[PDB]
Amino acid sequence: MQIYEGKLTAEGLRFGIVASRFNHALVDRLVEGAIDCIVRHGGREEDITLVRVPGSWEIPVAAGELARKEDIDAVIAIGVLIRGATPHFDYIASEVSKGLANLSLELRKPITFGVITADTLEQAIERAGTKHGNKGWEAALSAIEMANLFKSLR
Amino acid sequence: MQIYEGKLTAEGLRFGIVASRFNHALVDRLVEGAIDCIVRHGGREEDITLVRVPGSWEIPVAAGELARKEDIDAVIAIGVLIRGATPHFDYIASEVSKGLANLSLELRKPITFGVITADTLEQAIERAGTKHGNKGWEAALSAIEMANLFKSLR
Amino acid sequence: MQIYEGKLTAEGLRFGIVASRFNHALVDRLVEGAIDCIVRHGGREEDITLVRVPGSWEIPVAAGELARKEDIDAVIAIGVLIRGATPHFDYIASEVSKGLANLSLELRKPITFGVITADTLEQAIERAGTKHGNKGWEAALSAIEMANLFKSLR
Amino acid sequence: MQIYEGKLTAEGLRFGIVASRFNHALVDRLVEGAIDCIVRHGGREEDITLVRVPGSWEIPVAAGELARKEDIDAVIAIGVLIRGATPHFDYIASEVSKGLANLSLELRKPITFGVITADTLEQAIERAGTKHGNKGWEAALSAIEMANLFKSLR
Amino acid sequence: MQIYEGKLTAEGLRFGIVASRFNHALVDRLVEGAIDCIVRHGGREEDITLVRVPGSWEIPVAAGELARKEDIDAVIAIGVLIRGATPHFDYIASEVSKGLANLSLELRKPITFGVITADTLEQAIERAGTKHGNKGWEAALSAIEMANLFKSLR
Amino acid sequence: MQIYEGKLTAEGLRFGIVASRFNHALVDRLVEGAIDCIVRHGGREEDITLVRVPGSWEIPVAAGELARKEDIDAVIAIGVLIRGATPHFDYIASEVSKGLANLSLELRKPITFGVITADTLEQAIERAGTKHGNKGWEAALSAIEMANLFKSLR
Amino acid sequence: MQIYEGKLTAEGLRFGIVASRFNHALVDRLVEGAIDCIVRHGGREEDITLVRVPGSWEIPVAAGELARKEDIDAVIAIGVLIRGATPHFDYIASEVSKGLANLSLELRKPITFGVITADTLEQAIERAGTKHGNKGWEAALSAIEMANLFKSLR
Repeated sequence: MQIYEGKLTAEGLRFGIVASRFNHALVDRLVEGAIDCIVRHGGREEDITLVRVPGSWEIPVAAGELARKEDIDAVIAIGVLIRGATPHFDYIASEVSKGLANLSLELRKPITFGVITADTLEQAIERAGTKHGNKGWEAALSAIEMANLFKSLR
Repeated sequence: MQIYEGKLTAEGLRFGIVASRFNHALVDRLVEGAIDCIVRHGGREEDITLVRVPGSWEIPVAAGELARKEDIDAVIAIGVLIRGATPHFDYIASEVSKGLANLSLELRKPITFGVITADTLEQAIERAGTKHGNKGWEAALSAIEMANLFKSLR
Repeated sequence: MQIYEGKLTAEGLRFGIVASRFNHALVDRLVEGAIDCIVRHGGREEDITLVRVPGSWEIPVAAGELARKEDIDAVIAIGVLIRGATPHFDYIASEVSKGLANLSLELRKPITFGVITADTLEQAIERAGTKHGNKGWEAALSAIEMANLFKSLR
Repeated sequence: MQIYEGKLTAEGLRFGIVASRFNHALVDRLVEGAIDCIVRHGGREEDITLVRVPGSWEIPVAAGELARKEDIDAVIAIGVLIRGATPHFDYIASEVSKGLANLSLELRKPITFGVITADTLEQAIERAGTKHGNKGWEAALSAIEMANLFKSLR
Repeated sequence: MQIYEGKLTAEGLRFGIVASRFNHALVDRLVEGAIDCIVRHGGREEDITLVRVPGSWEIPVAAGELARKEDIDAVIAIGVLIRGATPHFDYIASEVSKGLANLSLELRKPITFGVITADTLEQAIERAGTKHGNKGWEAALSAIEMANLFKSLR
Repeated sequence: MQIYEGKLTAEGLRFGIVASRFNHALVDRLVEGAIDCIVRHGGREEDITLVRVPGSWEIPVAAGELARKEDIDAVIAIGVLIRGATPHFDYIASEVSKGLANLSLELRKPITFGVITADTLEQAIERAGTKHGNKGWEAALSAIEMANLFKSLR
Repeated sequence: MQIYEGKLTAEGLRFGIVASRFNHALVDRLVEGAIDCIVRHGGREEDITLVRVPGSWEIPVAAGELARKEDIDAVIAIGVLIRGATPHFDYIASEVSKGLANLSLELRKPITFGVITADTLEQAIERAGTKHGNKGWEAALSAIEMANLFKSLR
């Protein structure tokens, strides 16, 4: 039984982060979480590319441009979506998730999902560096593990 | 840490706008908002292409033709969908959003989402130049920022 | 401003684990979580000492014997306590936590708290490798960070 | 991975038992359970020291005198506390458990907890040789395992 | 099976009593009970030392001074605490019991608990020489038995 | 009547801060509050030592190491605890507070309590730089006053 | 980015305090709070001018006379208003606040607002040196910071 798995060392890995600007008060907590995870697992702060896009709808196209780069090992997508009073939330969330998944399959590169989809502001706050943890940290950890796994699988 | 972001200057950028004719009383408010945003951020009114399509279902194909043009930096899609008494609203909205997202990923060009999806006429009016702002203005601002970002990323 | 913090590399660190036997169906999930964390952060499986004690009441004395060893950098305490029908749960939990804290202060060595205190079996299952994570993994991560921090602070 | 654990053989081990006199109708069932466990696991009835104290408040000081003896491998504390109509139960139970835990940490010797803390007489009867087992038997089993474990760890 | 136990003869034993002054109408009934028990079990009224302290908070320090005396075989602590309208009762009771227990363990001398902790004046009266007995008598009996037990154990 | 009191000048005082990483979105607001208080009362930013520990359970041992340093005048402990669904909150909070108090008494050095213990996320947010103030600022002010008081009392 | 801010040192600053006589039982607590703040932040008790006016309606005119003095750096207004049974409270409070604000703008000198406006006596007591703090202390702290800020801005 051949077993493949990824270690949690970030030595020599290069990451891209695409972060939205809407709900920036929570998005920047998520971004700090992701960067802290990368640095404290042994990565270098100079191996991180950060792209800021105006809203969550624009994440897939910028992520596609970042992932088409040769010197990027994994891409981390970060955003916050909070349901309002219309179905706008439903359509935006479905499009963002579908776009990211299709892009990852097409380019054969890891793209981790770090987007919060909350019904209320209280849930959104809970998941951005509060009692339920930090989604940016989780997404960065997943990206590190997948980059190492793909390196060993290649 | 390399950081990329877009400025909010519209100097020398060329935009396309695809606007639907259905619910024209609100659509033309959205269109005026978008054009005003472009002009007052320093763009030229002669660098704007406007395509009118009969309904919101037809937005993706016209937007595809506009985005395949070489001299268009970003495309702004504008329409109004109001839920009626049948599931027709659900299927139209899902198809429009999916089509726009897939087109943007395929052509690697920014296509901003300026379509209102409202349950009631009151919500639709609120979002078209009333207490909750103007969605056309927001879509134009997003298009300006993404055009500048893609210019700097290229 | 001098800033001290611990990295998340487990290279060259030696750990002790004290695990109770009561509720072993959940305790062994917690133990597997802790060992997996240590190994995948770069530690060696031969640098791990495992002590099994009959119940959670006996954790502090065994942990004291383990922490008095010269070649142990941090100790991880693991157990599961589920409230029954008497105040027995209250007194056991208070004694275990107080004993571990006093021992850590006396010996000036990190002793991380990986004991689940649940009101119901459902909560206990949720916290032992289910939707709310794995407490053993969290305790091991804390032990790694504190061992590195104490190394840098010394 | 070095693994330490205790066997369940009582050959050559010497035990002390401290038993309270209050609620003697249940305490003597607990004592019979403990002695039967020790004897049927291969111990000798002549290697057992039994101290009787008037009440549960007095268990820690007598247990301390017993555990300071050189030829005692583990001490088993046995008593029954049943909640009455005042907070007296709360303070007695907290003091007894805290005293036993501190004594065990100070002397570095196993002291197992065999004290029943019940809200009602029915629960107390259930736990003293009835449908829920015998707490004295459980405490003796824990003492045997810890004595063997400490022997192997030394 | 070596068996140790204390007889109920008070011949040649010297006792100290620490009694609080607050709630003196019940405290002096408790004191009379304790002294009567000692005398009618064969002790001498000249072998009794009585210390009066202003309140129940001060019992542990005076009891410590009494128990550090060489010619005192056991110390009896006596007081009455009745819950009022604030948490003051909770903190006083917890401190008194903890102090007495720690002192007894440190000095290796019997200190019996004869403090009434009642929710209502009716319970306090019941336990001070009324239908539920006399707590001072019970504490003195415990002290006699422990003094004899420690003599035989030495 | 000799009267001793501390001034609120931080000139020439050296402080240590121990801050937990859990709930970092609120902890870093508390840390900014404490540092701002120290600096604007006339202290130097180079006289501040900052230690980061993984969780609130680990605060006492790191605080002990910091307070055993000769050139530290006071230590400020900072963390956030929010009640969840289990008694875990109760035991963690009791251990942290008891450990800090015992450490301060043993080392005869001021250790101020800046840990938020909240039932809900709303209370926690209120006490971390919102309508009810900033607990880090309060803890730093207390540390300054006690350092000056101990200087004058020595 | 030029940044201006005030320190919290009161060295060499001269303050005026205008205090009303009505509700003097709470007003004198507020006054003691303000004076204590000034003195313990390094000010001199001889640099404080205190004016007593009969009621809160008279605060603005006396404050105007104090602030027209050349050797006064900031003025602290202190009073207590408690709603009665008529709209008298509404008109008095509106006039006092408006007068103080207009005076501060006209004279270009800091005048801090230390007047309690409470619906009930319980709220008034809470805000005058009880669980919610002391408003006089807060007003004095604000005056110190603004005096330093205006000094640095000049």
